[PDB]
Amino acid sequence: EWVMPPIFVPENGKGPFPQRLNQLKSNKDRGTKIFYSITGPGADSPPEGVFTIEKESGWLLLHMPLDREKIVKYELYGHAVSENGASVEEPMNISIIVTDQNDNKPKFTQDTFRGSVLEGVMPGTSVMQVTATDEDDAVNTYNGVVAYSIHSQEPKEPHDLMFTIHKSTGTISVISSGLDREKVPEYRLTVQATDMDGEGSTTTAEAVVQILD
Amino acid sequence: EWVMPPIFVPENGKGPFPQRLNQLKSNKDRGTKIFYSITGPGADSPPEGVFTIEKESGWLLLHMPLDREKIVKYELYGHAVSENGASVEEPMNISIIVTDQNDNKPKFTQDTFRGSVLEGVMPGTSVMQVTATDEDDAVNTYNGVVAYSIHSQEPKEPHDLMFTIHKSTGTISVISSGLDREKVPEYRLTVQATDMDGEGSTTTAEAVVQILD
Ligand SMILES: [Ca+2]
Ligand SMILES: [Ca+2]
Ligand SMILES: [Ca+2]
Ligand SMILES: [Ca+2]
Ligand SMILES: [Ca+2]
Ligand SMILES: [Ca+2]
Ligand SMILES: [Ca+2]
Ligand SMILES: [Cu+2]
Ligand SMILES: [Cu+2]
Ligand SMILES: [Cu+2]
Ligand SMILES: [Cu+2]
Repeated sequence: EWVMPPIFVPENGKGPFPQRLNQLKSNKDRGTKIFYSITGPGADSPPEGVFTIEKESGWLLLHMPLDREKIVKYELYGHAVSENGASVEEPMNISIIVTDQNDNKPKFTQDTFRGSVLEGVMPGTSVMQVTATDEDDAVNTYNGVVAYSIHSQEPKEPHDLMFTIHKSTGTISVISSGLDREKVPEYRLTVQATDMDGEGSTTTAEAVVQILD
Repeated sequence: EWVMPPIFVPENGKGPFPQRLNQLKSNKDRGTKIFYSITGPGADSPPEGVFTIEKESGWLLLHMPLDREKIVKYELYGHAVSENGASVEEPMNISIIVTDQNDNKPKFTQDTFRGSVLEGVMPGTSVMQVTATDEDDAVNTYNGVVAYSIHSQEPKEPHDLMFTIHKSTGTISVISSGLDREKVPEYRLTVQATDMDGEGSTTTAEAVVQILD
């Protein structure tokens, strides 16, 4: 059986609407006047109205720019029915997949994270864990893949490189010895999350580490 | 059977190329890797290469801007063959119709027409017939429908309106009496053929009428 191929539609389309995606046809046009229709989430089910089909021509229509972050793929079904009201074709699967654009910056779950670590802890230890999320595609592209780093550390005593972060998980570790509560009680780190695995747009949040002698 | 609908492609399309018209798919993709091809005048037959198809994806491609005046309609067939070398679908007819643009001016059969009429002829008689052709569509549009007229007459003696031309057939007639061989031997008319039934682009040729005793 010949089947309609899935339809790839890049999100945030600028062209005019409605947009013609594809066109259905039943070879039983020769014998009788045929009428086309579509059903499924996106047509007659919520979100209703996004996809429609011209009853007599069979043109699949898109009325709104799509947002991949909202719905990545729609699973609709096209129908063909003679004047009799009875279907003359088995429903056809119309898969409409939305391609991703990097239109979302990373966002930290919280503006500020609080953690704590002890005095004589050996380098390579865990302190706390911060997390940021990017709603873009993180499977086929890097538009959604988040990378972690540290922008600055205050104060810069005894050293400027007192902590570190795993680029993928975002858990902060003690990199250098010399932690002392009597000297410095709190460490204000400004952590950074950037998409494109470090090559794209960036956002920042605060991570407070109190020391425990 | 769900079949691919005809494909309308306006002639003289700008880029980019190749252009994706439609895409084929056999649901036997589920079982085996399928390979696609197309045959017929326009693909493998003259004019060869105009339409081709990506073997693994099944994208129908157009490689050159089309000219309707050359070929109005292509009748191709798409094939699906499994990796094993066996056809998995009955060939499907991919009909590609080219819609017309008004890109052809009328052309007179001759750069100059020679005709003759007698001196004492009564108004309303026929003299000669000029003809121009438009290679554009004259059935669905008026891009090819030609209308005739007279731009000038030299000399303009005894009168400026000595002749006339039927707007449809293009046969020149004497509208006014007063033809004299002793006074004026030749009449250099510059006749005009314009498409759009008189409202479009125009071209002109000359029609020389010698008068006879
Ligand atoms: Ca989006
Ligand atoms: Ca996106
Ligand atoms: Ca992103
Ligand atoms: Ca042409
Ligand atoms: Ca034309
Ligand atoms: Ca024309
Ligand atoms: Ca005489
Ligand atoms: Cu609309
Ligand atoms: Cu700064
Ligand atoms: Cu090409
Ligand atoms: Cu002139």
